[PDB]
Amino acid sequence: SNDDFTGEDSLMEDHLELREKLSEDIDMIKTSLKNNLVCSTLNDNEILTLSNYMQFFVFKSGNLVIKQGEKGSYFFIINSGKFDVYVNDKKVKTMGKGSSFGEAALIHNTQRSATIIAETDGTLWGVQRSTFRATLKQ
Ligand SMILES: Nc1nc2c(ncn2[C@@H]2O[C@@H]3COP(=O)(O)O[C@H]3[C@H]2O)c(=O)[nH]1
Repeated sequence: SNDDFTGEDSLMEDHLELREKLSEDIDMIKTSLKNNLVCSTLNDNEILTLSNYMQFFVFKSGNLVIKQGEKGSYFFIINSGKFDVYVNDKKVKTMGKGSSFGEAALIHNTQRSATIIAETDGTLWGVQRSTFRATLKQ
């Protein structure tokens, strides 16, 4: 019970903003999914399904998105802003709009392998693990 509201589902819920997707949002989600090295083999219907279940998440500078060693619950596409990747406390890259992340824990069914921080204010499209894994499990 002490652990019920710790974890990605609780954290991301706190960053959710209800939003109608605009044409440019749909377009960018589709191109970004064609660009993830796990989703590059998805067909257009699989992409459309993922896109339908994407939600909008808003972050301020220095907010944590993913923490290395935790259970993963989401796959993300960067919509705006800059997100840094840290592997064992060393920053390995900075990602911007169109990049995606969070697939590895979900595919391998393992802990998050890096920490991702909003370096600037930024926004993400995120889909829950259930939909993501189901789309790949075929
Ligand atoms: N481990 C690792 N993850 C990275 C790297 N660059 C981007 N990532 C992403 O950071 C994510 C952290 O959560 P996941 O392990 O689910 O998936 C990881 C990748 O999508 C990298 O160089 N190493």
